[PDB]
Amino acid sequence: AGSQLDTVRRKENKNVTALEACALQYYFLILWRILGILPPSKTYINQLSMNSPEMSECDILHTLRWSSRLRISSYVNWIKDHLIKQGMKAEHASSLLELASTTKCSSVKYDVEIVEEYFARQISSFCSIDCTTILQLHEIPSLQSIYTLDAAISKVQVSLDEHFSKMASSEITKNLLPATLQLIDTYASFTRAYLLQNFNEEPSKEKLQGFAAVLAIGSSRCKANTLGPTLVQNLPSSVQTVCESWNNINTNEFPNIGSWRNAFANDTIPSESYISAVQAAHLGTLCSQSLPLAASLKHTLLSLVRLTGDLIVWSDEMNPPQVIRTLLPLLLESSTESVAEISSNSLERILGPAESDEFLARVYEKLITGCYNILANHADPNSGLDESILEECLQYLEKQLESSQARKAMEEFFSDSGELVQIMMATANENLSAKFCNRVLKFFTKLFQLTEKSPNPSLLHLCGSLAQLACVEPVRLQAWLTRMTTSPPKDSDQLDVIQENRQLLQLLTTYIVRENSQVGEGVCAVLLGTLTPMATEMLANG
Repeated sequence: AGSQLDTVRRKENKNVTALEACALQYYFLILWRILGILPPSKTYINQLSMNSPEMSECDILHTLRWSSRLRISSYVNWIKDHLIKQGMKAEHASSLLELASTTKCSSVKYDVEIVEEYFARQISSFCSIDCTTILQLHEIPSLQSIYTLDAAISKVQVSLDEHFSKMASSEITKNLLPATLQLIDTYASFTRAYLLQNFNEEPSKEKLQGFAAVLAIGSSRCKANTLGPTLVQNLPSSVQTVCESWNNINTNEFPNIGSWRNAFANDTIPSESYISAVQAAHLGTLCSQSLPLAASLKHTLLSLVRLTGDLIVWSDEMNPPQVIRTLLPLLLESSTESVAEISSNSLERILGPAESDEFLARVYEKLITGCYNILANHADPNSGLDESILEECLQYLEKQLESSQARKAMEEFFSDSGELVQIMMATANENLSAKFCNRVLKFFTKLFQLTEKSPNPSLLHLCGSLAQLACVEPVRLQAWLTRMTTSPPKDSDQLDVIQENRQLLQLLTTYIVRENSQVGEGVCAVLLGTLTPMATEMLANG
């Protein structure tokens, strides 16, 4: 009851009033007590023994509650005596209770599999969800699914901890890792969707994706990124304030690690009380009018990453690089910065120390990929990205050239995708400032010079990359050459900067024509031929 009210009022772009939020909390807290004091009925004990239905109609939690109860005999007794009163045959009762008890490791498995199936359900429901694309603010799940999934983790986790300490299963975690892994990435998109779409219009999906890419590149956790935070600040003050409000929100309301370990002031099974406190914190976020749904997503995602790290601890069947890929953006992003610390821990686990090459290798590679994405797929002003961002990382890109390790990482990506060419091809965009042209020219200038001052294969490979420039759109290349040479004082009041652009283009041509250059002869001719019409025009129009 009242589970889709938030989905509805948020669908109508309306904040659930405190009265309504409070009512939802009041209602859930009451029915939860009632379900708890009322003895489990025969049909439902049979279900706990059969479970043919997927319990889609809000029965997943109740089940865990009663299983935890049954684990304890007092409850076994209480429930079995109620079944005798209920009118169920006494021996039937005994058998059911024994079957529901799943004594031995079967109890741990019973828990594992139920949470596994809830995971599966959630994943499948996510089929409409796009992992690498911006999700509509309606694709975000209701707090119901958020807290239910959060409660599901709150259980598998504790149960497995217990099992492992007792052991002091591999296949049990072998199935949990993949299921959890997908959810994290999916909920990561939900956190972004809740933050991105929240941007105040006073925003175009083009602008929305621009802001998304910028805040992703932005990383303020673990290693001190000197580019992501800068671009995050560069974001419009409005967008910047939205991001600040998102980060201001925390998961402190929800009980943290160790609370159930402290028995949560609860006898028998304290995990049930921990899950109840988690639901109470979810309802408290609902009362708050500040990003309530994802405040819960922020916690659910944290719990998911915690469970993921737990699973990584054991071999399972996890694919090390794949798990690294999932935790990589989680660390390098402002929307999922909540788990950025836990993702860094996961990387220390699989990549190694935060100063280990692998770790740094992934960090910087992803960083370049993002910068590049902003340089080529966010150059258009429609992305709503100020020119400051592109030029800011353009300097960081040169900084990476200086770092031999980062230079090699950039070299591999740039040489394989001809990204260097794309940078000049992007420069063709007339919307980009003449300063962008100037900046681009230095970058390549310093690529060629650094090669001359200190020759190495990475630099040889970027010149092999510029050989791909030989094969570019002739019109686009000319359009780019035109922007570089033609000096209109109407738009470019800084003709001196236009002249610096001309000089740096001359320098790059001289570098490519050098015998030891790896750009090859084809590129030189390509440029030469394209300039011929330009020259002719400089004589035709005088």
